[PDB]
Amino acid sequence: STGSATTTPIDSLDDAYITPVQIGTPAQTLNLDFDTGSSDLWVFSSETTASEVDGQTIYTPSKSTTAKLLSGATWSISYGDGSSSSGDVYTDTVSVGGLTVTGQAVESAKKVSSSFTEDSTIDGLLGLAFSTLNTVSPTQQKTFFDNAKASLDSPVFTADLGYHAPGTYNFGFIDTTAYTGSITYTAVSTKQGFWEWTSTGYAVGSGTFKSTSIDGIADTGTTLLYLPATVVSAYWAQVSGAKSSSSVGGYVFPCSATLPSFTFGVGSARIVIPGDYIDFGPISTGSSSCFGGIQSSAGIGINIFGDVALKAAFVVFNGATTPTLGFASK
Repeated sequence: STGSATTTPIDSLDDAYITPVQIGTPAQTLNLDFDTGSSDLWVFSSETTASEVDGQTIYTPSKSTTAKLLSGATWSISYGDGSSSSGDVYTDTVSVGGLTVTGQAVESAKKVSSSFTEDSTIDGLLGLAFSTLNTVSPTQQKTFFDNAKASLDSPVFTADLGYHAPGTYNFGFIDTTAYTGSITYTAVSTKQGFWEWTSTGYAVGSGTFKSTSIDGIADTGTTLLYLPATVVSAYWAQVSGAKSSSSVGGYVFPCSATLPSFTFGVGSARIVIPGDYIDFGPISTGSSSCFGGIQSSAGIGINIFGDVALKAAFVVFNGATTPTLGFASK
């Protein structure tokens, strides 16, 4: 089997991407944030504290003839950015782009943190990291991909995120028309539960490539590119007037600037992030200070190849017995 679904930016900055997901019988379609940095499929629901729901579409398990309470199971997740959610668990039928999993754990939120409430466009998350990170207790549950894997034509999914435009998540096949050149594959460590890999270096603009190992995670659920302070300083030094602002929480730059590209290495291959992908717009409405899309990972504890990086590539998440990641230009 295969599946193919369009993923759409939630706003004009590509702060996140939402993908429609069918849950239950009859289908209830929710727009979920596909997150290769976590492993829980959770949704706003009829059980979510009413004051914490503000415009989201909810899953109502009582209206699904295929929903079953997973007795005794609870979940609670805290993301690295400080957001969180928790609740109980149903199993139900879940379909993405025509690919159906029966008995998928659907984690129903009883509580969500303010950042989720305040984003009316995201109805929940669909985790695509390794199932070892799933938070369901006392019986850990599998991700949608893990459940689908054996049925797929090939045990892969691909992320093709758009810049200020829709893109595609495919399951079970590689669309050879969706990228240019070849896909370069690189090793993955699953030791921390992530799609963790080592970039071979970077360049800023038309500058020389610096060969250096940068361990990080391919994370569709993180907006920005978080890299070591040395790398990030080298990038922003090429933008007149750019500075790190402790009050704002990162590098800012004059909105009048033209940003240089940023290149990262995948083996001997190179992925170029155009400068415009690194612009996250005014820090507050009407400001002429703009927020940078490349930020320091210092104090995160890990480097994160978030959407800023991934949207410059066609990315293969290869879930074969020994997982790997593939990157192609597009």
